[PDB]
Amino acid sequence: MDIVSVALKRYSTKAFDATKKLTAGEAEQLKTLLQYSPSSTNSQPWHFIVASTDEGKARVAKAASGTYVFNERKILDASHVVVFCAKTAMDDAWLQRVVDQEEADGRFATPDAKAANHKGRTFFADMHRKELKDDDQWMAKQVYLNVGNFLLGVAAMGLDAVPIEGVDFAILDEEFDLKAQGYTSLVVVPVGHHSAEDFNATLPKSRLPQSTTITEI
Amino acid sequence: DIVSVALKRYSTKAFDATKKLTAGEAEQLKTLLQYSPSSTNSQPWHFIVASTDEGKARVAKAASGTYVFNERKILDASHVVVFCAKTAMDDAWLQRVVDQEEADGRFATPDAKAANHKGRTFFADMHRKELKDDDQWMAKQVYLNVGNFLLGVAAMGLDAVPIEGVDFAILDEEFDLKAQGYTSLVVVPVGHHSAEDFNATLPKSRLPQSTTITEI
Ligand SMILES: Cc1cc2nc3c(=O)[nH]c(=O)nc-3n(C[C@H](O)[C@H](O)[C@H](O)COP(=O)(O)O)c2cc1C
Ligand SMILES: Cc1cc2nc3c(=O)[nH]c(=O)nc-3n(C[C@H](O)[C@H](O)[C@H](O)COP(=O)(O)O)c2cc1C
Repeated sequence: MDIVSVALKRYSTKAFDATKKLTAGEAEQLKTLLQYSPSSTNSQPWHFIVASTDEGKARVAKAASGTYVFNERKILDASHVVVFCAKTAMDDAWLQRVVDQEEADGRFATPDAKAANHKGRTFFADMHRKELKDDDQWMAKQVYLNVGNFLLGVAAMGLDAVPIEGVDFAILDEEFDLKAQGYTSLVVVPVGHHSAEDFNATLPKSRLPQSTTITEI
Repeated sequence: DIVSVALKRYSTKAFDATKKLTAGEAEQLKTLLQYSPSSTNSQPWHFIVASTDEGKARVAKAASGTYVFNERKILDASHVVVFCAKTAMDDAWLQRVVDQEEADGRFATPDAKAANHKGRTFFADMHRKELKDDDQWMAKQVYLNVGNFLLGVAAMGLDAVPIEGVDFAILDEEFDLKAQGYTSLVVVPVGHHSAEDFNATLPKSRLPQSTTITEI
């Protein structure tokens, strides 16, 4: 697969064609990509809101009013809009949920194997939630890893997307009652097909030279 | 078929030290690191790419104490990437990014460049002046790069594993990162898994979508 060509062709969509929708199969693949991203210890400390109705997208778009109005149209016009959310705390129940799911999927040959996995994950989680008091940051980082996986994955599907931090995430959290549910919103990714007006699709891609960013040893 | 790639890649537990990347694959690895997106194209990152035994040994110093279980992966993989974030978003870096965008022909006019610079500075100021979280903001962009990278190398047919289980203070000291304005965050060995790594064969486990996805 020519993934480098995918990486060089994908770009941050500036306008979506509001008439072009994902197929049913594409929508399923989108959710599979969200689900199957890796994460530290397979902790999966995340929730996703996938908005595909006009009202659902309008609820997300409420967070882009005023200061962030330049991002509001992207949210309204795309086919499917993903709100990436992190857990606000790594609680005991979630750690148990993850390891129980690994058992349900047949990853452990014995109780001892499950216990070793649980102990190892709990060690890392405790380092963050007890020692460093940064489990919120640790989990948010895993969500961003998922975003990076997602942007390349949808590009490889032939879909356009744009990662969006330019919204009011406090408004978004309130609109979707996220804090009470144990989550906080971090990134919005509209997905679809760019419009004929979006000339960012052809503008040269710009990055700092490797002589600046890469040291080879 | 990127979904098949996503379902086949896995966290490699042991690498075959005899299986090196080709020269072309090594170039593609660096292209993937360079061309990841980031908020405002801020690219707030540096990468150490170790491909010699001496270079991998420097990285492996961090896989000590509790983290010895990750030492072999770092030594045995063909190429090992240390992902680093800037620790502060300074004016000079913002100017460097926008000057590079001009050099690449993204702006029709000085006015267009000025608008781009103003918009990026607005976001940077929100983090570095208002929220005082620019370090966290930049680290998040590095993790986005990691996620792009893991899927990209998988699509190239390469094995990899993201590693947080090392002592990043040792890694920072070894590479003098803090005084240069950087901190190391993730180590990703890349290569081909050992035939003895049966984690390649075990079922992939994730929470059901009924738990993690709300459709609206
Ligand atoms: C986390 C993140 C947030 C971003 N926020 C926005 C945004 O709010 N609106 C927007 O139009 N583009 C946004 N961008 C797109 C970036 O400007 C873009 O990724 C960068 O300029 C690199 O160019 P490319 O994505 O076209 O390769 C965001 C990108 C990332 C990764
Ligand atoms: C940021 C990050 C850090 C990780 N740390 C380690 C590590 O130190 N050592 C390791 O063997 N695996 C590590 N893992 C691998 C995870 O356990 C793995 O991604 C998770 O179990 C999901 O399964 P999969 O990657 O096989 O699909 C890490 C993964 C991520 C994303």
